[PDB]
Amino acid sequence: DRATKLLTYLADVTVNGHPEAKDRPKPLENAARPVVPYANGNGVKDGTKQLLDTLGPKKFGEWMRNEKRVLLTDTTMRDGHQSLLATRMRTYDIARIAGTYSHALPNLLSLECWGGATFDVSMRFLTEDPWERLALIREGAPNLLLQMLLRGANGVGATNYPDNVVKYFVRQAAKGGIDLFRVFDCLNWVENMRVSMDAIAEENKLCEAAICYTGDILNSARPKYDLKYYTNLAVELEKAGAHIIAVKDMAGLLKPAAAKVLFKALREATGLPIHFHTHDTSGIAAATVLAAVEAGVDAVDAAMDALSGNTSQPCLGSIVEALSGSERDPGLDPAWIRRISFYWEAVRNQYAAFESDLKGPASEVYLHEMPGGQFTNLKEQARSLGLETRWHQVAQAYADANQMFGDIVKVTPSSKVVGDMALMMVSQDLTVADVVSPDVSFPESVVSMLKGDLGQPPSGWPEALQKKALEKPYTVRPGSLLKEADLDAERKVIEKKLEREVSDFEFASYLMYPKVFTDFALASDTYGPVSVLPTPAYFYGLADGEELFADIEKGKTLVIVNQAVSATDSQGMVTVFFELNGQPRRIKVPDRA
Amino acid sequence: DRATKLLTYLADVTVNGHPEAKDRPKPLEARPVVPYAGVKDGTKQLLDTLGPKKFGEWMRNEKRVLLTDTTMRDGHQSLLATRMRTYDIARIAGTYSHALPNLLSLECWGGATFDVSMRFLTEDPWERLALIREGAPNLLLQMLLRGANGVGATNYPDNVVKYFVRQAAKGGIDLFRVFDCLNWVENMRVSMDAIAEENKLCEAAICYTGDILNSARPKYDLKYYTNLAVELEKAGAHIIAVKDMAGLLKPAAAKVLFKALREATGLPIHFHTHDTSGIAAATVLAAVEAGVDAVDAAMDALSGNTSQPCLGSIVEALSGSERDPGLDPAWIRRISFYWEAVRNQYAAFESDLKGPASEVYLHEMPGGQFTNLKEQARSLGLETRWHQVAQAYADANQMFGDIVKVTPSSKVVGDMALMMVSQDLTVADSFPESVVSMLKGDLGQPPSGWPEALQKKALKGEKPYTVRPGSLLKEADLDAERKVIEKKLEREVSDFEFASYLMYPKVFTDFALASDTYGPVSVLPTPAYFYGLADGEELFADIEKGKTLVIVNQAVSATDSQGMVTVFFELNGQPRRIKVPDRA
Amino acid sequence: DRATKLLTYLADVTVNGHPEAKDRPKPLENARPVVPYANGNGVKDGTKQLLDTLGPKKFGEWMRNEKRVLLTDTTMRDGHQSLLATRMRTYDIARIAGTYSHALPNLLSLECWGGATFDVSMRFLTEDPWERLALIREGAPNLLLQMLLRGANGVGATNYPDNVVKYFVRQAAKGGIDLFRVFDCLNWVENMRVSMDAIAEENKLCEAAICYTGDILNSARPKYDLKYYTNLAVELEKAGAHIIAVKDMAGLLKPAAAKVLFKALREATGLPIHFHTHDTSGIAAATVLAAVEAGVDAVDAAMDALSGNTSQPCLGSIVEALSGSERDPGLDPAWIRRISFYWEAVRNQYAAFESDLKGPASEVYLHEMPGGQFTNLKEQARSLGLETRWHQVAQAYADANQMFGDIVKVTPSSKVVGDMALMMVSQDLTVADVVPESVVSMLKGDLGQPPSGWPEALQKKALKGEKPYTVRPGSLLKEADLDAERKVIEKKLEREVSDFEFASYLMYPKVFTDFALASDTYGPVSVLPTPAYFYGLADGEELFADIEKGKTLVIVNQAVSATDSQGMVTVFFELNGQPRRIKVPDRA
Ligand SMILES: [Mg+2]
Ligand SMILES: [Mg+2]
Ligand SMILES: [Mg+2]
Ligand SMILES: [Zn+2]
Ligand SMILES: [Zn+2]
Ligand SMILES: [Zn+2]
Repeated sequence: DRATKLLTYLADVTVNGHPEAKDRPKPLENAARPVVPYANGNGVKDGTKQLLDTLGPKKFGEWMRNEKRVLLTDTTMRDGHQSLLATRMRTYDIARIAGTYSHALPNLLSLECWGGATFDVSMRFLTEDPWERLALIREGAPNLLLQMLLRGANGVGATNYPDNVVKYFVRQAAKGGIDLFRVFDCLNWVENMRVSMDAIAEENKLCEAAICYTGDILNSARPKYDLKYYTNLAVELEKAGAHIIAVKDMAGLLKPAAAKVLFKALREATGLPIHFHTHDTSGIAAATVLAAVEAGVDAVDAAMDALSGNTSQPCLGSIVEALSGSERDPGLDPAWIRRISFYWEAVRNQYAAFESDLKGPASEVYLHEMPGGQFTNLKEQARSLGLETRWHQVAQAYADANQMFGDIVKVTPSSKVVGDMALMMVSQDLTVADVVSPDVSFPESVVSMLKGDLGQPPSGWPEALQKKALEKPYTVRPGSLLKEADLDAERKVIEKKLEREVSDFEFASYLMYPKVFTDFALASDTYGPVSVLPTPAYFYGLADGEELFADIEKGKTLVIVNQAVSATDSQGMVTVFFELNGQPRRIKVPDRA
Repeated sequence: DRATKLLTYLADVTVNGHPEAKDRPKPLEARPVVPYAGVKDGTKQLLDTLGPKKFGEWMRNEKRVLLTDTTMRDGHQSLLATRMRTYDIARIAGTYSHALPNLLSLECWGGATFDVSMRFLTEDPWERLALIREGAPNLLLQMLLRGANGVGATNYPDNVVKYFVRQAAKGGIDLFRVFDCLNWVENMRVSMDAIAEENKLCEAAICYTGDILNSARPKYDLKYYTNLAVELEKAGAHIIAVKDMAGLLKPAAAKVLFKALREATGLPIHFHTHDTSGIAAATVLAAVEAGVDAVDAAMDALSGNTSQPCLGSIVEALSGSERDPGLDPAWIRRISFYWEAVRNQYAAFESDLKGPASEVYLHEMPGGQFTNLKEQARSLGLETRWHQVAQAYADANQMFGDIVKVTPSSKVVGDMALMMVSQDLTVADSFPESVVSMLKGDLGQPPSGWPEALQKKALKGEKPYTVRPGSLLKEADLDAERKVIEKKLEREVSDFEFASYLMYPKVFTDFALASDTYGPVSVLPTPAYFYGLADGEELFADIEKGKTLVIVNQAVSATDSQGMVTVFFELNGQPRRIKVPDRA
Repeated sequence: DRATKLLTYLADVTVNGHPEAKDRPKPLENARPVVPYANGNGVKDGTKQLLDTLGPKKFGEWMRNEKRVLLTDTTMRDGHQSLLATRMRTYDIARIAGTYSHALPNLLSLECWGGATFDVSMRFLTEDPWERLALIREGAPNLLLQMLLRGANGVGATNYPDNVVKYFVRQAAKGGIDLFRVFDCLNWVENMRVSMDAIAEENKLCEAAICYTGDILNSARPKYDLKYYTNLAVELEKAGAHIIAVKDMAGLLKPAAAKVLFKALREATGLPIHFHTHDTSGIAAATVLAAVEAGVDAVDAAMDALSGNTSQPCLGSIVEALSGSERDPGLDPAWIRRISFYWEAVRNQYAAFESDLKGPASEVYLHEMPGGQFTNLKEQARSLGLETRWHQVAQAYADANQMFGDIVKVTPSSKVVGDMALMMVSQDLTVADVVPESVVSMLKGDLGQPPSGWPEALQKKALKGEKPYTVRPGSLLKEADLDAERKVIEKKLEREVSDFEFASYLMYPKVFTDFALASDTYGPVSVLPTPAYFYGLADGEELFADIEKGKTLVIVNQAVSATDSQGMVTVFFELNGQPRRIKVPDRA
């Protein structure tokens, strides 16, 4: 019945296409399957997974600070494709390379492979379990730490949650294979980070507290975000339980000069190791990374060549090839980085449907301050509203809405609030003064932000801007008002709905994404373990006469041939005639045109 | 006459399409808009008063970094196969002129532009230059000259090269970046003298290769470059450039290279690079901080990858620095936006290059040559063996004794590389045309020369030469040479045309003919030049300076008795009937 | 602006197409008709001159005495009426008249008017039927031009006041009609009397027709025996007839019957005898030949290429049959061939209008649907979704027939039967189940009285409440005030009209109106060849059209643009050497 289930999905997508792929570009018809690189067959060097295991986090952090070489985090598995491919990269292609990292680059600090958009997107658009994906990476690389991006107030959800739920998630995530949590708050608000940082500590894992970077510290004309602001935060986060401090440059805004200065300062201001995450929208991020290295930052993030540049991270291989032979030489073999890049390249070609039309570097990112991983998405929303030809009018408006809202940290979910306003500002053709006018159907999210649902910015909100758009506000921690969940009956809810027992992981997901999960678990009953199909097959089904080798389990392979597809019958169904390891099988699916 | 000829082209392309465009992808189903900008005296004025030598001293002493914009030449040669049109280039000159008067120069002539303008765009590269000159009378105008080649494909006798540079001067080039593909100064001599003999700037370029900070690759250490720096200053350079054609110079190597260089020579330094690595901006900034006088960048919309690194972002990083270039971020941005609408028209020429590649440190392919060789690999059915091609190229280079790779030395290693993969042959293992030629002595002479072994097998019987190639080709009779070009073309020709002809006899000749058949197609807007006019579409085009034509494609007939097709125009409210053959 | 108005018809149909043709079959791409080569200089006098010299009375005696059977060619009316939904154009009819005139001067007459042609020319062809009549008159000044006239109706849809009928007959004679074949749908002499008089007043041939039906040699279908035809004859003679015709509207007269009937009729009356019939049975020629042997004065036939089936039997073959015999018609068969080939080339242009009838049907003996109703009634059966059940329609028609007593089925009475038959199938009801505005109409007496009135029990439960009348319908129609009735025509057209136009207006007020506006828009579209009328001009196509005799316009379609922002489409023409552009809407 697993096989029968799979045969139905294959029948469906063959007959009716995949919604996400149906109307977008297709891969080149020739294009080679990704080949996993040749294994030599020796064992796996202990890396940082063993170090954290033996030392505990406080001691690991200290090991890291004294570590001479720069440590690298490879973001290809999460941020890389979140930026360039709408987070559509599949478990199949991800898991298959873990082992090669494990064998070839054991000096890596970590692999960023979880959190962000991957949690929902995996279920919502790839019909696959993020928990399964993590488990597979874990198994494949038992010597490198696995890193997730975590949102302090959100876990990985889209709302705020009662504290017991957030705690519950972190416990599950750690159990599930996460060693390094990079936790952030969309307003750099430390109160809104404690519930998370404690939970990470209770689970005895790495707490990398992030400080999001915005504006310019070398700019006198922008005082709100100066050096002191960052060094103080870092001090507070140390005293808050951090093991590592991160500068999360979500929009890729830190310039080299600022780094020479920022990272010397951070070193002096806290004992903690510092970790640098940026984006390349600018076309200069490598310069900024390399400066941070020069100033004795302990770790940097980077993406494999084939998924680097533009709104992604700058190029890992080239950054590495520039450090090669220096005092802080990172210890990684170029040839292998390159072999893993080629794999990703082959891999990437499969996701042609999700390529954006961004052609190169843009200094405009200094104007708008749009996060790397949001640039494409808001621009699509812009065409979707019919303003593709005034994308710069949106751009300038975003910069304007920032200034007005009181020059804020723009990242998720706060950036979606500024974008909702900018898009309104153009299409409803209104000015900054029009929002600040005495004598406007505000967007849902904007009202919510100013009420206090995202939290509090360093000096509160604009007084007058709140009144007109809202309804008394609260200044407290949004989650301190949420009634703690009755986890027992909540479990029984989903278990009644699914008619079955559900695991602590599935339950964690239901809490994070109740509807998305429900849908997926029902999809799952129908289509079976679709995650095991190679990517072309997953988005396109099978060509007439095509043969496919699928691995239902470790050790068992079904041989599936598409022999024939019928006309649409009188009852509006289509019959796909399959061979299954040599046996005939007919699968009816409906005609969806 | 001229209007009639233009209607004929428009009709020919409306029904048969453009060869170059008809089979490639098409622009998305917005016209670029020139940003509403006296002219502040700038570098063109500085150079006219001070002359070339002194101007070099002037750059030397300037605190601010000086910016060269490559968008008009290298940016589109890297990213768009050199198909950027005069129409699009010319229109922004004045916006550069008003908005960024502080600029050192505009790279807009030289390289693939001369060749391709005529051959593939049916336009005079001389006209193009004249139009930027009239739009930017305050900025220096920069060409890339090739020492021995001129702009041509082959070597040419010393007098033809002398002639060309005289013409390039009169046509409006202020700044000449001259290079030699083997960094062979003795080859460069003749070009350099001709430039100085024309009292215009001689920027002698040193092509960067290898990695100075790598001990295991000694042939290109630091002392190699500073000696070539001293030599070129002894050879008469006003300015010393670093031509990092491949994208190879790494930030650590820069800090060392530019401290050392300025120490070896009183001449200012000009840095040129490609962003294939995805880290090039960093080397640019390393260069700036290390004291470099001038650098090349491209507008954001044609920046990155095999192009120059992002101008807008380099500037934005230097803003407030002791070395601030003094260039308005809002105006670079506004110009970027223009190139971004201009770029979208050239959909047919975009490559499939996804992003940065450290692979370049291995193969060392020039950024201007990468895409041409992957298209040529595909052509020969090797598309799927692309990384073994790249391995072959890196392998061949060492077999050639670890050479400098750049046109036309690059094509040789390429040509060789392909065959190695095709024929499935190794370095241990029926040579191409270009390989014998080069190995004989034709492209020039490298440091240690050509390997004995590789030479002996290559030429099989023929004898090599070690002297300067252009000293073997006798001085051409440029008076009787003019006669034959005027005899075929049955008309007296201009000096810029005789210059075009000496560089590319076939290409020019064919261009003259096409120019006669279709007129000054140069003046058409791009969408219209590549795709004709849609049914009912209105067009506004300027032949004369003060004269605008209003052409409307009213209807197109079926294919007639002869095999002709009649296009039904309206030209300034008068109906016209134009017949062209159905070539389909 | 005459040429301007056409160019706009050509532009329109080029882009939009003809509604009557838009998605019927197309003519076989790969042969213009050629008018046959004209050799002999002048035309020989024919019946036209003789009639001019004898008057109708004496001319009928001349027919009676004549030995050779006289022939009436039907191609220009009944021929195409039966086989091409009456769609034959003036352009094609006119063009051959001179050839009839030169080549076959021995013909009695050309049937070329009335029946369905009168309205269809305006309703479906943008042509005056008077212009057609006139061109045939100038074409053939030596032959008699014949028309079919419904006597109670003239050429009209309804019944009319006596003065209207009278007015139309008057103009018809002026038009060029020589020989009126007048009939009555229920063979009721009283209904004919008015028209018959009116023809006599114009000094014109009155041919009083007796419609045939049943079988006279079947003693068990007795209502319609021999006495009934011979008595009608005597009646119509006393009624004023120059000629008696037998109207076999449904091709029901068998050979043996002809032998008996025509002998008998000549015995019954001094007058000459004209015989008209249809070949649906596949034996009509046998019958025509029988009639000739029995002494019949004149028979109708159609050109070969438009004969057989629901048309008339083959003219060419009937004349071959007769060649060399005592009664030989004296008509050159090589010229019959020559004219027939031309009709063949003409016919190919009307591919759009061909029925799917495949050959002869002995079934006509069962239903009795007129050759000229048959296909119309198959199409309406399809329109009512009853194609697969077509034979139950026919059988019900017979059954419907018997239900009304056994009656004469010809327009507009056959139409009534049709209407009843169709509903019996659809609403699924049997005769005894029985025992529609057309059936109510006829039953009350809108359409006449049959020999023995109308069935009682039918008449109650149909008229239901409505009290009928047995008196000739136009006697209940008060006299039309023609003088004021023309003012309504001239106000709604803002223009004085002609006598002929006013006549059209009286018979078809809605159709003529719609036609007159068509012509002020599109002009003299009749001058346009038939492929061009129906399908426009293909890109590059060159056209010769005569705007008047004298001037010839050379129209080339050069190009046809896409659709303008404001929905318009521009065609590029070259008119006699100069460019013209004509915008038209994209009605698709
Ligand atoms: Mg350290
Ligand atoms: Mg300087
Ligand atoms: Mg007789
Ligand atoms: Zn990120
Ligand atoms: Zn270059
Ligand atoms: Zn008839």
